[PDB]
Amino acid sequence: FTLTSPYLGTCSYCHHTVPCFSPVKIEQVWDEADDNTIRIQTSAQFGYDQSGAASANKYRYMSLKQDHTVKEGTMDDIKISTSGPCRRLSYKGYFLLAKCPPGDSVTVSIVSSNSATSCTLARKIKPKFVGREKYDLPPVHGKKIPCTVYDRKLHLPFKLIPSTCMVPVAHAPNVIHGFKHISLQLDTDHLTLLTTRRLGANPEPTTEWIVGKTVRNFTVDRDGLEYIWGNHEPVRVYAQGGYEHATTVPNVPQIPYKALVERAGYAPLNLEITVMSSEVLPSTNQEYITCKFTTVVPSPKIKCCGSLECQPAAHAGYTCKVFGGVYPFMWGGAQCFCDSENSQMSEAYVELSADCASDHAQAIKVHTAAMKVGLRIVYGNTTSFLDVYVNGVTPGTSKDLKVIAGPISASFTPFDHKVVIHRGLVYNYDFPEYGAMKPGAFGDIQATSLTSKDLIASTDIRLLKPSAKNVHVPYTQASSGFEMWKNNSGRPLQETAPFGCKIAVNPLRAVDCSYGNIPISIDIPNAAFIRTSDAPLVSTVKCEVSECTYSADFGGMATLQYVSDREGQCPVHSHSSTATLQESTVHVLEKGAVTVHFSTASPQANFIVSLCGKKTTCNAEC
Amino acid sequence: FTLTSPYLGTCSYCHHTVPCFSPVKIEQVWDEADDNTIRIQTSAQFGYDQSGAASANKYRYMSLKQDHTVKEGTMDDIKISTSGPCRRLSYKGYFLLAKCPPGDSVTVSIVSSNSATSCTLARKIKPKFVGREKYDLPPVHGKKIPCTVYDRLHLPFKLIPSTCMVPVAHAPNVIHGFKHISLQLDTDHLTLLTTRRLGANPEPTTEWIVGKTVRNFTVDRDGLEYIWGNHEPVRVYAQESGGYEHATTVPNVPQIPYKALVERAGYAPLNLEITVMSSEVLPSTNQEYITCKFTTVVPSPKIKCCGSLECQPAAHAGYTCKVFGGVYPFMWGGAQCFCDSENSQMSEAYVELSADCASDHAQAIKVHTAAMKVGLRIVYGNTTSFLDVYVNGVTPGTSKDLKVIAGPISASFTPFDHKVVIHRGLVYNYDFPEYGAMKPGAFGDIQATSLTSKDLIASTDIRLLKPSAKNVHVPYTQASSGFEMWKNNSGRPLQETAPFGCKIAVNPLRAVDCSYGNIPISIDIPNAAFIRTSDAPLVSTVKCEVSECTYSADFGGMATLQYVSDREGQCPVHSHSSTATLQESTVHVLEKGAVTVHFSTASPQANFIVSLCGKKTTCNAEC
Amino acid sequence: DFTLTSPYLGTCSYCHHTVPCFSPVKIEQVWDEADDNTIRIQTSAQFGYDQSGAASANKYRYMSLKQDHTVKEGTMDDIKISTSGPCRRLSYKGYFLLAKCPPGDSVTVSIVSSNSATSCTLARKIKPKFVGREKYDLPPVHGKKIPCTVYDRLLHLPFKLIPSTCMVPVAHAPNVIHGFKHISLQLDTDHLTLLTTRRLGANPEPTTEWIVGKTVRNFTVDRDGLEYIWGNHEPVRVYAQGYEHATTVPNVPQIPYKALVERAGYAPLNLEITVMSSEVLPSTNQEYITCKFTTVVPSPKIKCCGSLECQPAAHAGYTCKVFGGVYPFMWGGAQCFCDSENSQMSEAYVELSADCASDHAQAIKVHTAAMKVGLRIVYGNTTSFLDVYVNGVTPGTSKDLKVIAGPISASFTPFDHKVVIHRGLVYNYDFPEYGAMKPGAFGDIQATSLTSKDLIASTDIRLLKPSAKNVHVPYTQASSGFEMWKNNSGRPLQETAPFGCKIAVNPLRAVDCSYGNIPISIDIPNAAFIRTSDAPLVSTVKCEVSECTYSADFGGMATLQYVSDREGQCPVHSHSSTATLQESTVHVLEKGAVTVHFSTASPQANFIVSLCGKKTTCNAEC
Ligand SMILES: *[C@@H]1O[C@H](CO)[C@@H](O[C@@H]2O[C@H](CO)[C@@H](O[C@@H]3O[C@H](CO)[C@@H](O)[C@H](O[C@H]4O[C@H](CO)[C@@H](O)[C@H](O)[C@@H]4O)[C@@H]3O)[C@H](O)[C@H]2NC(C)=O)[C@H](O)[C@H]1NC(C)=O
Ligand SMILES: *[C@@H]1O[C@H](CO)[C@@H](O[C@@H]2O[C@H](CO)[C@@H](O[C@@H]3O[C@H](CO)[C@@H](O)[C@H](O[C@H]4O[C@H](CO)[C@@H](O)[C@H](O)[C@@H]4O)[C@@H]3O)[C@H](O)[C@H]2NC(C)=O)[C@H](O)[C@H]1NC(C)=O
Ligand SMILES: *[C@@H]1O[C@H](CO)[C@@H](O[C@@H]2O[C@H](CO)[C@@H](O[C@@H]3O[C@H](CO)[C@@H](O)[C@H](O[C@H]4O[C@H](CO)[C@@H](O)[C@H](O)[C@@H]4O)[C@@H]3O)[C@H](O)[C@H]2NC(C)=O)[C@H](O)[C@H]1NC(C)=O
Repeated sequence: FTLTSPYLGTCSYCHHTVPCFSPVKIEQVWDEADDNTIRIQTSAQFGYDQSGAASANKYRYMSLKQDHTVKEGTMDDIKISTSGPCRRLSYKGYFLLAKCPPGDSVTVSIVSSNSATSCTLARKIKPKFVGREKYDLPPVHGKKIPCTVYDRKLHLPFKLIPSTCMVPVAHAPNVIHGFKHISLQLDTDHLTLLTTRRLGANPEPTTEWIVGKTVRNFTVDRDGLEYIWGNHEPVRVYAQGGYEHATTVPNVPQIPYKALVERAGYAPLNLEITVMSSEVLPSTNQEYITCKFTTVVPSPKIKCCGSLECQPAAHAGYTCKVFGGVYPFMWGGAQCFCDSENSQMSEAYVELSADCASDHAQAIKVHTAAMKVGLRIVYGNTTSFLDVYVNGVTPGTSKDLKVIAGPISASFTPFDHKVVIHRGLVYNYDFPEYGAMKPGAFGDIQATSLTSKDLIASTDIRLLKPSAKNVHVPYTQASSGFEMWKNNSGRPLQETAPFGCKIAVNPLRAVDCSYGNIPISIDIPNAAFIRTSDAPLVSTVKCEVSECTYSADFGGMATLQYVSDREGQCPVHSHSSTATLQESTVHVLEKGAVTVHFSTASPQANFIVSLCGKKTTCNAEC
Repeated sequence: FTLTSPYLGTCSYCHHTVPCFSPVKIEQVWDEADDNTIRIQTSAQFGYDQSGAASANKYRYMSLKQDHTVKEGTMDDIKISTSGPCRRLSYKGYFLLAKCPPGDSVTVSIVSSNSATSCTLARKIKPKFVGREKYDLPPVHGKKIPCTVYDRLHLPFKLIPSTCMVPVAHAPNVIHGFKHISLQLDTDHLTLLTTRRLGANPEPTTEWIVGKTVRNFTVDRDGLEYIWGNHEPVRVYAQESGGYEHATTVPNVPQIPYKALVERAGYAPLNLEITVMSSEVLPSTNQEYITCKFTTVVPSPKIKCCGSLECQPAAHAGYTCKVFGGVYPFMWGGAQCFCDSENSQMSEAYVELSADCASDHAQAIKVHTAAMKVGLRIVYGNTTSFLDVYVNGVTPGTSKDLKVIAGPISASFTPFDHKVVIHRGLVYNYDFPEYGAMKPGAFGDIQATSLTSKDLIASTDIRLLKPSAKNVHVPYTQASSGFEMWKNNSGRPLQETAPFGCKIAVNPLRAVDCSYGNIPISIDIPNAAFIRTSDAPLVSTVKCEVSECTYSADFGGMATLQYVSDREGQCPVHSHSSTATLQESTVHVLEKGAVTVHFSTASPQANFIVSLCGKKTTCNAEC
Repeated sequence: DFTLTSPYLGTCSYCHHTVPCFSPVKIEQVWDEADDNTIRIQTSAQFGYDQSGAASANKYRYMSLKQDHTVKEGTMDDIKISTSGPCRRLSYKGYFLLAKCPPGDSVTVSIVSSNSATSCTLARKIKPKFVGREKYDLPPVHGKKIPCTVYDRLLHLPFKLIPSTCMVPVAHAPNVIHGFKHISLQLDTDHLTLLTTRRLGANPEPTTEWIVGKTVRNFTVDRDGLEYIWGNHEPVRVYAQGYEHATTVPNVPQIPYKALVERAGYAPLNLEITVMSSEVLPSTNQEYITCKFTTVVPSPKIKCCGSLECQPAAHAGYTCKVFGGVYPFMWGGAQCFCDSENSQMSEAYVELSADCASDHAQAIKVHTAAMKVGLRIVYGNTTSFLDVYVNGVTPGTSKDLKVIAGPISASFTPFDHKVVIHRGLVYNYDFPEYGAMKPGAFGDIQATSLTSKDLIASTDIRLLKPSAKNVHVPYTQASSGFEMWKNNSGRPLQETAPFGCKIAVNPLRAVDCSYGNIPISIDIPNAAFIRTSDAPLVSTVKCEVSECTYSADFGGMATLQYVSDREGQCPVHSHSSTATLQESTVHVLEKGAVTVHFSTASPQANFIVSLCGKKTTCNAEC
């Protein structure tokens, strides 16, 4: 049941372009959803009849006159419109919520029994589509995406919850790989965004929106390159104690490093290290929050026949101005007796939007990091895995294996000293220092958090001398530095990052970057080394290559003839980077024939392959 | 009467943005007319009451519930809308047909007694205007033009060709000058202005104009054609602003007569004027295929509860399948199956021709070198005859009394390329792909030797998608309609770009009235029309005087010939130098000794040898 | 009152079905001329009356669906207008409607009574109209009042076009930043605002642009300053920080000229002249009027079975054409008897628009002027003020002071030989001579005045052969040279004028220009001169400067020590333009200390200051 009733309010357009004094007065409106939905705040009550009752399909309002006659109608005859039809969804007493089309103004009206009152407001709605694909209607088809939308004194509206919206998915580009080449034959019914970046050091990121039919070649710098195409998923294409051991493993996810542990008298050791995962975790000093502010304008304090010298009332984005000789004796809006001895004090400030919480950003300094690594090492018959911070000190407390990953070979970061985080998205942005705010620009208003912890704003509010027909406090103001930065935020770092880094946000991090080499010291338990205790003596090895392909995954095929005393298990490895073997161990029999697969990227290569203790040389054309 | 009833169908937007399961479900829509009209295919029946009867103003539909209650209403309360009003025209049982405005989506709804159901579809309509003049409404005024439009298996409103009213633009105030044409233009709306030179190199030039501008164009001496907004195509030039076998060479240029003198020993010179009345350049046409807007058919997916479904190449149209595993769960979630990760759906779909492929298609066509006929009109003495003749050193124009053979043209030239497309009446030089070598979304995406679907082979980059498990719905992307795409990007027709002022024509593919090079011609004139020195008046002592003259006019020349003749007769007057030509070829010689003749030139101080009967002289003047 | 005429039926081209019909509510004309976004519609149906011509505030009447002359009636309740959206009427005037409509592609008037729906629609194009220099889609509740014209709401029977006041919005005051010969203009507008500028010097290099959202806009400041209008704000400008006597005063409003009258034996005289106001009044020969013409098309005179050789009927913009073989028999063409022996004469002409009077322009030659001046001269204890024409002759008949202002130093005018005046606005425009009209260009139609004093038009009307299904006379025509010039009139002279002139219009004039110097001869009444009759000798003056600021209003501060015999009153003045004194007289005491304020625009200046008879030199750094 209700404790308050529908009121009447001054409107500027009422079925006749002339300003009136009707119910259904529009006070505010919210256009913040990713969804194409709207929240309207009117002066009329819905859901109630004559009293504050429970009529699912009834509203009530003030009278055409002013007799305090709160007559009622059926929620059936209340319709919204902007520049076309509008279909409501929910009624919340004083509030409406609908999906409307263009967005030049908003008109709420009653079309009951011939009597037609309608207030309309001069607010501008814009076409909203969330995806990287332009749509005018959520597809029956397509993907589910993170978005926010409206549900279906203070807190009484339809709150802004995050949820899922259906974006369409674009018509997979017919791709054509070539010599360091990718033409991308594209054919979209609609406007799709096409992003790219190299996975090398210099990514030369490249965004564009495409429509209809074109082709789009891109170089492939040998390091490959990622391309997102219209809220598809981001495919990327390429160009086709114990013994302490010190190596240097290149920092590149998923690519195993084969090496040979050489110890006197002992038999060479199976060693493959795979940097399963890298993270670059930098230290984050959150500076402030920021969002769409709201401007509050309290009824002006007017003093009939005196001076009103306004006083600095320290808070939010406060501003006053003292205006003299305001209203003349008779009406002009008020009941003041003197003419040129009047004064009004215009005061107004800013707060956070009712929805600041659901859509804000995070000013954040970022100083140099640390980097963990998911190392997976295999030695002989056992494979183990430890995480390790990359500095000359902290050992990866793997129980059976003590590893320390030396200082990375080149300090590199995707981030700048200063960073903004919007949603899951981080941008390198030189946001102003807390308290050094410029208006209409990003960070126009600031706050250490959402709980309005000392919010300091600068929104260039400008109070205007009010004319004398009504008590209305006028003012201009700057634009919303947030919204303005939003419509002009770049393509995220997750899409521009200089090394194929996969920027992640809660911990700010650069997942799976690829650059430089990592020194690594491994303490292998003596308990897994075999000392010349392979009964087979091995002698007279030679190398023959059966087949070969140039620059493939594993197109190499070579065989090794020899003579061994008995049976055992040899570790095979190449002592020249011009080639690498697919396997690191081989079951040597007495037959004297060992087939091994390898990979290269040359026409006529020369590499020294090594069985157990012996070494040879191989050759072939690819 | 009807044998089938209104059904219910899943929609994606129903008065509340939420997808529903309502009647009035929109299944397809057609946006192909040149007219601004639309064909809609709904789930509800119109024209019938409770049963399949004859209610001119009644429809029926399924219920709000599902009781198979087929309740009825009045065709009065069914309204269409897209982004504004829409006015229907006809009801065809399941079908609607209206004219609608913008074209972002389509919404069919019932606004009866407070209960409001409405399905709406995410289709995009575009502003259609047929003419070369932009209009938003057919004028009360203006021209009638060829267009296609909807009438008012096969049950819809068919697509017939007919006539549409385009507006005609405000005649440009033209100003001729020295090799010059400024075109002062002033249009209320968007009009297309085309041009091309009539010479060898036409440098064609299209532009759409609005409001007020000027547009000069050179005039290369060969003149030039300009169409201006579905006006008719005026063009402007640069003047001020057996028997005896005779061998000449007539320039190939329509309507311009060739005066010559037959000189035979002892015989009296002969009246000879040849007018190439008409030329045609008829090249051999190998139609390759048809092409048009395809339609994609998606048959209900065959799902096998708890097994593998390895799909098989079912050879036809543009067929494609894909086998999707671990599709749906148990009971409700996905089609009444019982296993979870032991499921499989086969997504299959193909393409056909549009219901309207026939009314709007194109014709892939190779064009190898031609033959050219000519409408020759020859006059000799008192008789004028006319024969058609192929232009090769052989085939004689079987005119009964006159045997003509037109030698091989002086320069093989064609307006066409080895490969050509013909859309409506319009031909474009376009390198369409070979039959069976189709690229998708590009022209010729789908092919067919004819409209009777004679082995249609398509490539439309269809891509099947793994269906999610809340409904049995087979998803897929696809390429764009290579036809429509080529349509929105067909150039300006050849009829408007042709390099010699050719008037490209289509049913026989032909280049009417081109103008280039000279035509050798051998004429066998019947001896029976030659006069041998049998003009009694002896003619002697001719001289030439020019009274007036204008330079480069139609016939501004005026000269007189004094002489002395024995008696009366009829002389043939002709000029033995191309620097000038006479308007008349015969003259009634009297004894007076004074003959006035009109001539035309294009020089200041010309020198030409005029010839009466047998005598010859020289004339002079400044123009 | 009551009516004497009834609703008729007319051929329409679109009637609820795209097919042309023969319905009531036939739209005959429409008016789209207001600055307001309002429309005047002329239909075939009568409003305000029932069955007879009575007084039904809410009733209309019309012809029948059939043709029985049955003039049935409805309620003015069910008649609605639309163009491409809703339309709300305002007034009913018998045959006329008047509404505010949105886009403007066509116009549709219809009746939606009891299921029977007739609607005629017309192919006219309405355009978005906003009057201000600020783009708006709705008059603000806020903002300024501006001159505009609009249709009333209370031959001659329509809703007339009266000039009045329209509310334009006022833009968000630019945050301005002054610098070294510099003005950056930080701008932030919700909407499209016009930003004009011009230098106040000789060469103004005027610069218009429309801005939106947020930018910055620097402008040089040429030492002469410069005016900037910003979006129907007011146009701020910023700068760079008896005895006959013959002087030459610089022509510059409000800046006083201090001088010393030196006469033998007499004591120097207080002389300050302020050119309070200047006017440049040139001679105006109005040539013609011009405006939106209207084309009249009288029913064609057709002669059944004969030739109709049309005759030059001398008037307005007359044109005829004789068309032969028009209509076959009856319903072969227009009811007649012969087929190819028919002839129609198509005639049509132009008039002035019903509203030509409220919105026209004025072709006007302008030959060289005269210039008056508001001179305010002060001599000793008395200050007087005379106006004076600036030529070597006419004396300013001030009673006690005879002044003659010599011929100005440089003949300069803001205007060209030929000028157009639209509203209050004058543009330099080479309009064609009377009778030398080109069509669609400005001055397409002409008239010595509004009373249609011999109006001569050239509107390229082109008659077309009418097709034979109806008697309808077709024709093309050129565009409205007026309207065309309107949409393409430049920025007014009031905004481009080369010397900071304030162009004014009724008398055509150039208010308060600033250029060159004015010679002036003054006849000062001997009766105000003091001859060495001040009791003090003055001797030994020196100059000391206390403080100084460079290029300020009056930042200079100097003191003068000396020795005087007695008390008196000295005239202080600077004998070098490098500096000027704020005061011209000083009360000399015996103390020997005189403090004076001065102004300069230099770092280390050198000027010769002069007391009574003595002279010195001053110095300081600023
Ligand atoms: C983007 O890169 C793509 C992928 O390479 C590229 O596609 C290919 O371009 C080449 C350039 O012609 C084409 O190769 C041709 O094969 C066709 C027949 O299909 C021919 O017409 C060509 O012959 C010419 O080119 C030869 C090599 O220069 C010459 O030696 C010869 O004399 C001819 O001039 C040629 O062999 C290939 O067809 C395309 N593939 C397609 C259809 O995309 C594409 O060109 C690049 N696109 C852009 C916009 O950069
Ligand atoms: C294209 O279309 C037309 C066709 O020519 C053309 O119209 C006229 O062209 C000429 C040249 O542009 C213009 O003639 C001029 O008229 C003025 C003013 O009345 C003259 O006195 C001009 O100057 C003469 O003397 C001057 C100094 O000696 C020289 O400037 C000049 O060489 C002359 O000797 C001059 O003769 C005429 O203005 C237009 N008239 C129109 C527009 O109807 C038009 O200008 C061409 N425009 C384009 C877009 O090419
Ligand atoms: C329009 O003109 C305005 C007014 O000149 C101009 O204003 C800009 O103001 C900003 C903010 O002050 C200037 O940005 C910098 O501000 C700092 C400290 O606040 C300066 O001292 C900067 O220069 C430093 O760095 C430069 C490289 O080391 C050196 O040039 C300098 O010696 C300093 O080390 C700098 O001024 C900005 O420079 C001015 N702009 C100037 C002066 O041109 C505004 O930029 C102008 N806008 C446009 C669009 O032209």
